Parts: sequence; C-alpha cells; structure tokens
Amino acid sequence: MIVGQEKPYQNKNAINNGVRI
Amino acid sequence: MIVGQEKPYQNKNAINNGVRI
Amino acid sequence: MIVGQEKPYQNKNAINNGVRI
Amino acid sequence: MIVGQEKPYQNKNAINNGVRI
Amino acid sequence: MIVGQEKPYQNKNAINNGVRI
Amino acid sequence: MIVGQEKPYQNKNAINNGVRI
Amino acid sequence: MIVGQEKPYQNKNAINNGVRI
Amino acid sequence: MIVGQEKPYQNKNAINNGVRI
Amino acid sequence: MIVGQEKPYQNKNAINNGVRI
Amino acid sequence: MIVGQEKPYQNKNAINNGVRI
Repeated sequence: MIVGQEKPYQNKNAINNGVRI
Repeated sequence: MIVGQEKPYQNKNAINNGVRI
Repeated sequence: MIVGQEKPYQNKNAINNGVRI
Repeated sequence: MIVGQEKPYQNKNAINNGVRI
Repeated sequence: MIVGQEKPYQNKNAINNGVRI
Repeated sequence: MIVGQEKPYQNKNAINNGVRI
Repeated sequence: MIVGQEKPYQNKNAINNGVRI
Repeated sequence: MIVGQEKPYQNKNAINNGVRI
Repeated sequence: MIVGQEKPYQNKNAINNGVRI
Repeated sequence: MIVGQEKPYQNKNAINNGVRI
C-alpha cells in the first residue's frame, strides 16, 4: 500500500522563479 | 495498491517562472 | 490497483510561464 | 504501508528564487 | 509502516533565494 | 516592456500529482 | 523593464505530490 | 529594471510532498 | 535595478515533506 | 541595485520534514 498523500488540504506549493508584484 | 493522492482539496501547486502583477 | 488520484477537488495546478496582469 | 503525508493542512511550501514585491 | 508526516498544519517551509520587499 | 521569459531552453516544468512508474 | 527570467537553462522545477517509483 | 533571475542553470527546485522510491 | 538572482548554477532547492527511499 | 545572490554554485538548500532512508 504505497501512497503519496491522504487528504492534502490547501497546501500552497509554489516555486517562484520570476517576478511577483 | 499504489496510489498517488486521496482527496487533495484545493492544493494550489504553482510553478511561477514569469511575471505576475 | 494502481491509481493516480481519488476525488481531487478544485486543485488549481498552474504552470505560469508568461505574464499575468 | 509506505506513505508520504496524511492530511497536510495549508502547508505553505515556497521556493522563492526571484523577486517578490 | 514508513510514513513522512501526519497532519502537518500550516508549516511554512520557505527557501528564499532572491529578493522579497 | 513587460515580458515573461526570453529563450527558455528545455525547462522541464512538471507538476506530478499521480503515479509514475 | 519588468521581466521574470532571462535564459533559464534546464531548471527542473518539480512539485511532487504523489508517488514516484 | 525589476527582474527575477538571469541565466539560472539547471537549478533543481523540488517540493516533494509524497513518496519517491 | 531590483533583481533576484544572477546565474544560479545547479542550486538544488528541495522541500522534502514525504518519504524518499 | 538590490540583488539577492550572484552565481550561487550548487548550494544544497534542504528543508527535510519527513523521512529519508
């Protein structure tokens, strides 16, 4: 039973490489 | 039973490479 | 039973490479 | 039973490489 | 039963490599 | 002159949410 | 002259949320 | 002249939230 | 001249939240 | 001239929150 995630709730995964204003 | 995710709820996965204003 | 996701609800997956204003 | 995460709630994972203003 | 995390709640994991203003 | 990216070369942007074997 | 990235070369940006074997 | 990154070369930005084997 | 990074070379930025084997 | 980093070379920035074997 190999499983990644169970009920991830609003996990904000961001990889910001540019510009945010 | 190999499974990635169970009920991911509003997980904001963003890879920002440009410009956001 | 190899399965990717079960009931993903409004997961906003965005790969922004350009400009958003 | 190899599993990554159980109910991660609003975990803000950010890799900021550019500019945020 | 090898598992990474159980109910991580709002863990702000940030790798800041650029500029934040 | 607001521009997102100039000559992005083979940038592999992947958002893996399921199973890859 | 607001710009995100200049010549990003093979930047592997991955947000792994499931299972990779 | 607000700019995020100049010639990022093979920067491996990974946000691993699940299982990798 | 506000800029995040200049020629980042193979910077391995990882946020491991699950299981790696 | 506000700038984050100049030629970061193979800086391994890791935030390990789970299990690594």
